[PDB]
Amino acid sequence: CRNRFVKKNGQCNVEFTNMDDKPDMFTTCVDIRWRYMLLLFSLAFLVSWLLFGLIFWLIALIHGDLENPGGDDTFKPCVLQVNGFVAAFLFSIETQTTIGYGFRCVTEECPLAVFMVVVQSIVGCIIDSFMIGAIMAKMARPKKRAQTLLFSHNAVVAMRDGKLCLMWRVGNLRKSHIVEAHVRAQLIKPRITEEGEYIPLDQIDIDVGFDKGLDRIFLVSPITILHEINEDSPLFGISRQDLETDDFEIVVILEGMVEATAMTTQARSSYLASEILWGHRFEPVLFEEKNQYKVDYSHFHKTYEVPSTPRCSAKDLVENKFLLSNS
Amino acid sequence: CRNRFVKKNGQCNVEFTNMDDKPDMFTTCVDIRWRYMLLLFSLAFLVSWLLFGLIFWLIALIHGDLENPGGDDTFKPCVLQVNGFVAAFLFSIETQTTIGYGFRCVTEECPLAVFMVVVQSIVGCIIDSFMIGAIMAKMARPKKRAQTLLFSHNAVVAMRDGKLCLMWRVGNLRKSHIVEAHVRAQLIKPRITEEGEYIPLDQIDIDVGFDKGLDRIFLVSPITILHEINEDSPLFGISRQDLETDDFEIVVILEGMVEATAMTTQARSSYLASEILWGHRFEPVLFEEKNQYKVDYSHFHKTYEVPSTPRCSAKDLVENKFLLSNS
Amino acid sequence: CRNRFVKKNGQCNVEFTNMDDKPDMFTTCVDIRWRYMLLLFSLAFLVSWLLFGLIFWLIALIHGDLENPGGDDTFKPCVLQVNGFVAAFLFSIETQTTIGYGFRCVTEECPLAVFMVVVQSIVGCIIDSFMIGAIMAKMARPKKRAQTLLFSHNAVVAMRDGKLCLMWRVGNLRKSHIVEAHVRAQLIKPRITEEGEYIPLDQIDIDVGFDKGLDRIFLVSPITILHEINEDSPLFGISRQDLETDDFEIVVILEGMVEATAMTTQARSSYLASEILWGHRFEPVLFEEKNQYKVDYSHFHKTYEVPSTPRCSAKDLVENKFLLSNS
Amino acid sequence: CRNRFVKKNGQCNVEFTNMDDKPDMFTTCVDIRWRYMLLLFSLAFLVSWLLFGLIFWLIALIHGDLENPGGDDTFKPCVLQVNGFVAAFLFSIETQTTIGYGFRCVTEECPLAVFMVVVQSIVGCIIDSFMIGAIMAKMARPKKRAQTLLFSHNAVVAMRDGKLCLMWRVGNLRKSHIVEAHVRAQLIKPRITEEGEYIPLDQIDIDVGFDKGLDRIFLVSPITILHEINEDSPLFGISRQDLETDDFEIVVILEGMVEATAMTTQARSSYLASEILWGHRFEPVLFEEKNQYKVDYSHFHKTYEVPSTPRCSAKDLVENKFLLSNS
Ligand SMILES: [K+]
Ligand SMILES: [K+]
Ligand SMILES: [K+]
Ligand SMILES: [K+]
Ligand SMILES: [K+]
Repeated sequence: CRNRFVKKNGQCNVEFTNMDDKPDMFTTCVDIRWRYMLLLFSLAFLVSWLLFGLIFWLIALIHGDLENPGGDDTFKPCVLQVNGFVAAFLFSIETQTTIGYGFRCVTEECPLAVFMVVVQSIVGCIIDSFMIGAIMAKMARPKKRAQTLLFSHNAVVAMRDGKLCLMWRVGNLRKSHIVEAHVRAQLIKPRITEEGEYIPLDQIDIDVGFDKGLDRIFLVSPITILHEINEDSPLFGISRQDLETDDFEIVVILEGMVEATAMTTQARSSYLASEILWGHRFEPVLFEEKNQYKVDYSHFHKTYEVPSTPRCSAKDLVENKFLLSNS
Repeated sequence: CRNRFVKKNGQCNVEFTNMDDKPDMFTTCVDIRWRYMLLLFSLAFLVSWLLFGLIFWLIALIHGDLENPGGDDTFKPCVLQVNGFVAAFLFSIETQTTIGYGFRCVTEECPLAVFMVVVQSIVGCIIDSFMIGAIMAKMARPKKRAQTLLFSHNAVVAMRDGKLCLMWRVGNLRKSHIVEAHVRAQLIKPRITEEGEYIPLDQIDIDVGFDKGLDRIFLVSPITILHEINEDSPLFGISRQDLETDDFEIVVILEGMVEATAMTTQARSSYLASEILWGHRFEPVLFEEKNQYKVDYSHFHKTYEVPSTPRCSAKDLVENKFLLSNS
Repeated sequence: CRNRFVKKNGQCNVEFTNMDDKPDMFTTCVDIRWRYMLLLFSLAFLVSWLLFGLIFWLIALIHGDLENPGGDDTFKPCVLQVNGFVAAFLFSIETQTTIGYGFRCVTEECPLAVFMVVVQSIVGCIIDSFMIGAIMAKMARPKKRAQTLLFSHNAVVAMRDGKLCLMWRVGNLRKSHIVEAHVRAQLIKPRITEEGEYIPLDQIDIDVGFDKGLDRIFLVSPITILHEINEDSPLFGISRQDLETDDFEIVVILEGMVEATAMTTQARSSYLASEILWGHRFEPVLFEEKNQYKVDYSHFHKTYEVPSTPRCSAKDLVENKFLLSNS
Repeated sequence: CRNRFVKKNGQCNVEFTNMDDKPDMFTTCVDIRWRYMLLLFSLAFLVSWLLFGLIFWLIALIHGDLENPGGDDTFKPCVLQVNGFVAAFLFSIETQTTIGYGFRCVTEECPLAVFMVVVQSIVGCIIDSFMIGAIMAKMARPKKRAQTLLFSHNAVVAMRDGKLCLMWRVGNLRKSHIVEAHVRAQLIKPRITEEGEYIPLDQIDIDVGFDKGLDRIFLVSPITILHEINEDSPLFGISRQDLETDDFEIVVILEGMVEATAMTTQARSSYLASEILWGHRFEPVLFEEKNQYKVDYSHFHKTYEVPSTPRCSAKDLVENKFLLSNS
């Protein structure tokens, strides 16, 4: 009903505007796209090859080498066979790439031309080294790492061991593991405090076992996360009828160090009130066979009805028992 | 008796099937094997060397260079000494590798041939830089890092300071340390909830001191991890006789940042009910000598009997004391 | 009034003096500046090019090559066309850069000159590889990573849900996320213990929800951090009048793994007593539009008065209620 | 009196013996020393240069090139100017280094020689790329990172705010910070359990505030860590007289992500019973000046006597107060 803060794929639906502007290289490197970075580097080569080509051409002109490029017994050029700009350009390329076919070749005659080969060589090494580093930076820090973690499409409400629970499923799409993996959840909705303060989107924890460490999971086969709805839950007063009427969002988070990518990851998804299925339970995916366990991921998102599920809130379930005792 | 979820070496015994298919480069790089990646790169060289060889050969043909490859006073080729495809191929290799022996050598005559050396040079740099990056990616992120952490073959049950305890041993195989190292444990077995829900493999925490921080260890010499079996333990009602009858698995985990590999690691092992030795204790490994401590790792896995160990459950041990008090 | 320990931008205002001096390469590499490192490497090239140039020149001299550099039917030089130091220098450059124009060229004659090309080649590879590594080290580990996290200029005191609270705002300047993000706060001031010990700057925790996990945040749009001022707070006895009189500093911290830079970050700021605005509340920044949320960052630092805010301390607010009950 | 488990500099004093032997490349790379790795790579160059030199020499021999190395109108060699092994060797070096002076130069004649240049080029790229990677691996993961964290030489016992405390000092030797920094401590000594089990070195936590988060520190200027000695402390029954008699070791740990090195670090030190100074307090190091704070690190390790410090244990201090109340 209201706008969705976090999309089902984890993407946050929030635009930032009217920010402040401040006056690093590593961040700049990984942002720019491939085709743009490769054009940039090929530009850096052209510019250096033209710059030095022009300088060697000038040196040829002033020395009189364009009139006698091969030299003779009386005359030795600065750089053999520089007879024009194209030849000067070729010698620059040949020097910096270090192809050096050698028909065009520097001589001992001109200390400036010697100096210029010394400088071009060093500039060449620098440009190359930066290209290798920029390529590794972008190679090592991509921005489209395909998600390795999966949330179910729906959450459910149902009874487990005498308690009304909100439940969602998480699974790992690879055979590699998640180290120090742990889960969180939040109820997102606006509210006004008793002092009349408006909070556009207040985020209220959904307890999944933090205080006894049980928020920490060892995720091999898909696990079902449990939030007991009790006094302290923000869903304590919500019945099945309140659900289809209500307008709120539950954000769910899984965090951990993913072996596959060697980086700490935050996977996300969202459940609107209208995506929570009261009186449902998830289809098992894990089955034992021969000498090995197996997970059929088709049943990952699938649920089934439990009609014996109470339709009243957890508060009502509690307050019924205290009355069914007095009289 | 039932299938083993996690093998003694940490390997999880679970196959994934019937997954969903989605439409990164860094993950692709580290997966592919050495011999396959090196063939792939040598293929990328061949392809680029043949591509450009063919292009330079075409340019020679159309220019009439194959009939006069050395040139003369009236005729200058695009690229000296390209007299066939093999020569064209050699010039391509020489240019991109930047060997450039120079017998075959580009001239000033043909702006397209000049352009093609410019392009081949840049393509060469790109291919090389990618090869360096791909080699480092795979070098820095291997998938056969020999385990540096060791679990004992067996767990044991025995008394320590008046309490019946489940115990397993962990040790570090190197002189380098594990930063922020800490342990976990779980009882793995299927169960049906009171509402008739089947959980194929429910994972139930085994308390090793999380709530007072004592799950955190400083692991120099092998340490023995302790799980007090009390009210809250899932082994509270299990006696020595129940053990040899029962069918369950205890997964044990050690996590931390390993100095040796500079990465957060999750070491794993498993104990089936039949691998837990009731009434046993581990052989010490740590002995003081001269001015230095020493660990003999032969006694790591070794145990010895304690016949004074009660054979009844922890519940029975408790319920006996309350009765031996009333009368 | 007293000196500020931590500046508003996070910078700590503390100088270290009279330290102890101890007798790594990776830290040395990232510290040195760009222009200084590039001069250092260009120096390393010059030195190696001159060293070997000199060695090849010596070999030429002793062999008699300077008198017959081209050689003939009876005489073969160690290295063709080394007719002086400049030629020797050029051959050294050409060999190590591997330009190798080849007019100057090593021969089969002198095993020492052959040995020296072998050594120079290897030295060349080593120098190059170090340059690539040093450039990546500095590229990957910069010291001017523009802050991606923002604190408000002021903290405020105001009522929320019946409780007097210290509040500051934190926001994320990028669309990328912060993994395992969490907050801390501290009151910094000197004190003397009852035993007469002076602590120049004692750091006293400001509780922002650590014991129930609520110090952990999922930071998409700017969040307001809450410190309930109660019995256990160090601001329990401080009223609005005490604030404008008092002299203390509150340091605020946000920590987490920042996706943008792939590194664990500690963002910092500070609030002097005189920067805390009693009886104020922050301007909302988050507004719903069309099918998307939006953050206007101009209102980030902006506040508004709440005159219904009590001006007495939290202790006074408490002690009033116990009296307004007895009589 | 007994052997010291952890040295004052953090080094653990434990040898491992009689370990099990198992049948990665990245770990192998960072272990080997510089001079040994550089010899290894220079060996890899020699071997490849000799291998291919020999192959090109064979090709010359069988083709009859050693009798006519320059060729003529009727005869074209496989590789020009290969007149012996030294020339063959030179051509191999020139090809793989890609110096390619070009006097020695491959021709179009022999498909095997062409094939061999193709193979040598690729082998060259591979060897080079591995050298760059191995150099970065060792560059990025050194084993002599100079410690950036300092512990005091002594711990002390003294009163703070009505409580008998064990105290040690920690300081940061750089202006860069430690992210998510936190402390631990342990009492190390052997003991026998009531069931007669010997634990060579039992490690018993020393509480420094874990349960309220106060083990976490923001370390700018040197901080003094506090362990309140109470009921739950293992130093509860230890008086000043017991200290000079006792034989135990307290290990102290500081962990966190160090900005300077971009890695999670564990700093260590130790205090033997004989290094704990009862009735002492640390010299302040932090002083306010002008508009800036300053730390004089000379007073870091320095202490001063407090003769008003009780000489009895914390148990005695407690049990005195309950008696001084009854009568
Ligand atoms: K070359
Ligand atoms: K050449
Ligand atoms: K080259
Ligand atoms: K060349
Ligand atoms: K040449």
